[PDB]
Amino acid sequence: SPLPWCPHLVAVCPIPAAGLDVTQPCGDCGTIQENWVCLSCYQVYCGRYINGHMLQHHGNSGHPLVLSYIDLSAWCYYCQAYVHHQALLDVKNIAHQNKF
Ligand SMILES: COc1nc2ccccc2nc1CCC(=O)O
Ligand SMILES: [Zn+2]
Ligand SMILES: [Zn+2]
Ligand SMILES: [Zn+2]
Repeated sequence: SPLPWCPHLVAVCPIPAAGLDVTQPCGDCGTIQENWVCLSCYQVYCGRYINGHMLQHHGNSGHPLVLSYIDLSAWCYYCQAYVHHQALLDVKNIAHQNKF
């Protein structure tokens, strides 16, 4: 199971009123594959198995927590773990409505 809390949930920012687009491509390479959205600034970048742009974004922003547009899991780069908590329910559900 994921961690039930982490000390970076404080950095999760309010969801844009535009909502989320789970088909949004990577902001850097344009791939449609394995994208994640950053839960601090809501930019979308690809996962480590494509071109690793979300990991790069973490490195040059320090933003902690990212949501997968594949399965709606949330990863913390600092804790190196999946996290789930009530603070993540609204953004997961917006993503779920857009995806399914
Ligand atoms: C299981 O998810 C990850 N494990 C990682 C391990 C080491 C380094 C980065 C990692 N990033 C993710 C998920 C987000 C991503 O793919 O960028
Ligand atoms: Zn990319
Ligand atoms: Zn960010
Ligand atoms: Zn964390």
